[PDB]
Amino acid sequence: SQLVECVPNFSEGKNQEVIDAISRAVAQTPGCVLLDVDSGPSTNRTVYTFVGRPEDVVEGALNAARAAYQLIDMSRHHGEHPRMGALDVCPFIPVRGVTMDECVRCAQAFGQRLAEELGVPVYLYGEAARTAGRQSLPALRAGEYEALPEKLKQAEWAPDFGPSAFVPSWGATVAGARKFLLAFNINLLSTREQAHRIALDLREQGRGKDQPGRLKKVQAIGWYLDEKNLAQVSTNLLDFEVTGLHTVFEETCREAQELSLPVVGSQLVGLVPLKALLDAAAFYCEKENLFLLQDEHRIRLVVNRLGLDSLAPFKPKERIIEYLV
Amino acid sequence: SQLVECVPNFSEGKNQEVIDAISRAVAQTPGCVLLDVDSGPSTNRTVYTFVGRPEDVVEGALNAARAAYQLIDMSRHHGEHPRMGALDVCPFIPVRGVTMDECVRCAQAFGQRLAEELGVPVYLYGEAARTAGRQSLPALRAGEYEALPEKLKQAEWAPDFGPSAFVPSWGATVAGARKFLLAFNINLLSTREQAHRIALDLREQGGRLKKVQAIGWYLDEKNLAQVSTNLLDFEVTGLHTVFEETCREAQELSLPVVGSQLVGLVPLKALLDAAAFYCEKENLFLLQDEHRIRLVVNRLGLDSLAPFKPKERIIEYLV
Ligand SMILES: Nc1nc(=O)c2c([nH]1)NC[C@@H](CNc1ccc(C(=O)N[C@@H](CCC(=O)O)C(=O)O)cc1)N2C=O
Ligand SMILES: Nc1nc(=O)c2c([nH]1)NC[C@@H](CNc1ccc(C(=O)N[C@@H](CCC(=O)O)C(=O)O)cc1)N2C=O
Repeated sequence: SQLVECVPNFSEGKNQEVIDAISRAVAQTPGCVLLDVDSGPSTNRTVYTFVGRPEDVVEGALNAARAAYQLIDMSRHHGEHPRMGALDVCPFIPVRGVTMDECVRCAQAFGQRLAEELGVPVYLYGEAARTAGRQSLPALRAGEYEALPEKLKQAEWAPDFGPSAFVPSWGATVAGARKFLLAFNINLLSTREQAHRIALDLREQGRGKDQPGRLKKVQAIGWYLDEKNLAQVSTNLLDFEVTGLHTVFEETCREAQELSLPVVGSQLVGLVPLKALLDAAAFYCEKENLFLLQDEHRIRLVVNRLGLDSLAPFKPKERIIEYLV
Repeated sequence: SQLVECVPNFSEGKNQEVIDAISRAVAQTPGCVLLDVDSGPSTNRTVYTFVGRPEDVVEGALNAARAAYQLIDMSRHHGEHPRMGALDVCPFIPVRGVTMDECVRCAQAFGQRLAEELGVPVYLYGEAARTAGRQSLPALRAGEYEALPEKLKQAEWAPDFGPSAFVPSWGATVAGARKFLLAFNINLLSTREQAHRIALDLREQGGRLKKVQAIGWYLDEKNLAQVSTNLLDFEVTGLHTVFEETCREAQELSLPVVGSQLVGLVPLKALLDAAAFYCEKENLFLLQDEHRIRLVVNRLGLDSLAPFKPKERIIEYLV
């Protein structure tokens, strides 16, 4: 039984009617099981996480996109999270009995069909990228929605699928394939400027080719959320096996400490693979010379050390993918 | 108007119908406003926190006791928290426009009416104690429900109010007056014995912490142990100190602390004092009270077992 995870992000995190309509589009698609919907009002973005056979998740992603096309007007969208499209990024991840190559095929099929139906520009990223410059989502997203009109007039920005036209209500969509990614935000009582400084010091790309960051396979930016009245170092762990949750958290804490800024827990966006939490547990057990044999205790430990309950209760059975599937 | 806080503990933490019946008894009493109900299945105990005018809270506590008398059978009760009565302890605390002396009078009034109306033995503790030996609840509760039959036969244990008879379904009740007390539990991934050993080294009665009582137990529903403490005077020994000391003792045994839990309500200053501790330790500067509270909730891990909502847990935010 082949299983692929699809984690599309949409530029709407305030209007519950719109959020729910997109949820129904996914959940009502044959073969698709919606596992999570995580929306934020200040970030003004929602990530949907669902699974199913390769061909089924492609159909689910398209049904979601079609609903979004009617309900989201990018010309009026603003939020803390970077974005350039109503359906900003649509990734396909291999979960079981599926190769990364097939997921790339799913991304290509999805992208082609999305572009054809809506007449919008679509870019391929990650393992589906046609060129090294399009591998990175932040690179493709540079300048955001506001920069599209100018970018679309340049040959180098010719989309992988669709016309090089600026469609006000939609913008541009990025589609691709990749391994599991962890969207992890670290809370700090600081200014957005201080949080961003830390983000730039830690993210692999740093401040530029001549100014690399400290952590490999980590993307990050800093912001402030009116909703929670606090700043966050928002990160993406592209390969937790290379750089895990504990490492990103501990390094952020260190940098914050150097500036006399306090870290106050964290927030996982969407779902997380069990191993990412167990890897972190192993780290703290070694650092603290602990001895635990139960996974529930390992998880309880990590949840407390990273402060994953800070903004809302962290329920393992609802957040760990292996516990949901 | 005058305001007194009453925080009675009842020996029932599993049967929701019984817990709710007692909540209704309090909430339906004129002048009483129920602010919190905290029930635990392992401790098999529920703490009710309510406020109202002096006489009103006495009536509320009595209505709660009458409901409990018909719904709780102590001959079948067992739990992690020490206990000797269906309504185990009933404290009265001054909140607004009331002196400790008046609260002592409320404790005495409640104690006598309870004893004579239900026909049960009642002891006075805290500021209402009739003798120095009864100021301490742990001393009066020594031996628990199981020791009552024998204790009641001794002149030394004659109740302050009521008959000296052993009432199987009820046991005995302790009533008194005191300043705000903080019920604070620290979570440990350890055995019950290890948690209790730490409790013994930390409690003043031994210990290292002045004005702190402590015992160790296990929460089967959460699969973790807790060093359960009572901060009798947070101005002397605060939340930060109790937490940090427990952490230190646990580290000595390679046992990890995983947050904590406050039972009931807490005065704003107790949280702000703790915030100041971490700000000193970490060289921080935080202008906002919201941030100072957020800092302590994270440092102490107060959201470990359930969300800690300041507006629903801080006295000054509820008054
Ligand atoms: N109450 C609340 N407030 C928030 O601000 C908030 C939450 N909830 N929920 C989750 C999230 C809002 N939603 C999202 C959705 C996705 C990403 C995200 O990082 N997506 C990556 C995906 C990369 C990929 O798939 O390759 C991105 O870079 O686009 C950020 C925020 N969030 C707080 O963030
Ligand atoms: N699900 C859950 N599980 C729990 O075990 C838990 C909660 N919730 N809530 C309630 C509480 C269990 N009950 C209690 C009851 C009282 C004290 C307590 O320290 N009371 C003092 C009062 C002193 C006085 O008023 O003078 C006492 O010594 O009687 C501790 C835990 N608790 C927590 O793990």
